[PDB]
Amino acid sequence: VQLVESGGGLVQPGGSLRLSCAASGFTFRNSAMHWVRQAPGKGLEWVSSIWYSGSNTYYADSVKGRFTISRDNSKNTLYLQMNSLTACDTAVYYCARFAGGWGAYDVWGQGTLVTVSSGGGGSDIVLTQSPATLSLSPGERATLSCRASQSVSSNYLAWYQQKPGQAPRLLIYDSSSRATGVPARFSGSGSGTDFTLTISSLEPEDFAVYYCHQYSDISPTFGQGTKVEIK
Amino acid sequence: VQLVESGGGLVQPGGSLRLSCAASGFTFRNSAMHWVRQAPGKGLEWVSSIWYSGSNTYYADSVKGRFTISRDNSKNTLYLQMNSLTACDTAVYYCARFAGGWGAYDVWGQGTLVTVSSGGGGDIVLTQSPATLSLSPGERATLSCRASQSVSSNYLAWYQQKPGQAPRLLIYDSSSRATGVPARFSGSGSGTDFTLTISSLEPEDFAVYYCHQYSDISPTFGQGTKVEI
Repeated sequence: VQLVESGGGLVQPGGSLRLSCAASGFTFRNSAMHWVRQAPGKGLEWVSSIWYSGSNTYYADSVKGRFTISRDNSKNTLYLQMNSLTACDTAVYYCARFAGGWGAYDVWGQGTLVTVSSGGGGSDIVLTQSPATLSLSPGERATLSCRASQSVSSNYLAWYQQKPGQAPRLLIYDSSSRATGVPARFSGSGSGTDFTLTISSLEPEDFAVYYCHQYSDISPTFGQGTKVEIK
Repeated sequence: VQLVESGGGLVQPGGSLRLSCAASGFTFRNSAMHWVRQAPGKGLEWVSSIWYSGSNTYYADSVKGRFTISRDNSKNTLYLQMNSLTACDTAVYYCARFAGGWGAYDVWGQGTLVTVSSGGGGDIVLTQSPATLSLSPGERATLSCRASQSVSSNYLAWYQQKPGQAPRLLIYDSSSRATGVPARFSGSGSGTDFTLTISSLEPEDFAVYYCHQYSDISPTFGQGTKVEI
């Protein structure tokens, strides 16, 4: 009693793959068959199901409208056609027989890794911001930090303010240049991998989420933000 | 000097939307124009860029091959064609002028929310606890799975997953111990509250354990409990 899985691999975004699952040791034509996936370091996630007949296909929202489940009962084979692949599809995909009240997922394929990426073997510049949250009162000085995983060419680092429900607003660019109209209490500094945004004296309108942003290469990245809230 | 955005909204998985961004107050035809997005509760993420004829358009892997950035310079308008949309595209999308060393993103559109979902206004959420268990051999492990709604027919299963292997069925129908599973594993519970007990732990029991409800047409899993020896 087994499910012999095949397919998968590393594919460019937008691409297509077909997974296969050849069944033996049970009455395939009498069995509902499902796909389940598991993103790296994450939990099991249902993907798709098909009735013994080939009718009544169902799909999780993560794949609906892009993936197609099908079966060939005369070949005891289940398929998952994956189209328009995107980075968030990256995961180990398992086929499974669904026995319902007579066994849940009682037969599993061994799984195959699908990775959707156009990336080289290197890594992007990761920006870490500290602290995650600042509880301050108006009048106090706030010092925000942005730490880059590697050096930032030309000091191409910018800071943005974002209030709830509003677009980001440029504060500082080139690590230290104040954007037009920005009050003088906003000052940025640093070079290389360590950068700092300073608000000399907080006003009530300064409470917001602040983002750092590096634009030194073709893969611009952002920090995850620092929230300045009233204490 | 402004960017006036349009489009967005709620769309079914696999569908398509076009966003647009109409610029005024600067020589748009020569500008480098980007799209940037923000998932709900998350941070900013660059999406796509386009600049003069003679340079490449660029896309992040999150959208490459599905989305198309374009411009109609005679209309001073930037576009984002979003095809085969998926749940992980849900986000507020901003257009922005990129000025590089002269200002990074110095002009932003006001943003528009794109939500990709087939759901109604209500899914059974399974919450496992503890997240982590550290025990020694011979001890007994008690694992818990709480459901946000009653699990019809007690159609609840438990799986064992060892590192790098496929899940293994332990328990189904809340208490049925699967063929070949040792009697020290036992499932109990009913309705919204289920328990997995593991007696006389072995080193081989080191694994992650997931619960699973299959009481409806939208099966869901718990996030798992890791038990180490």
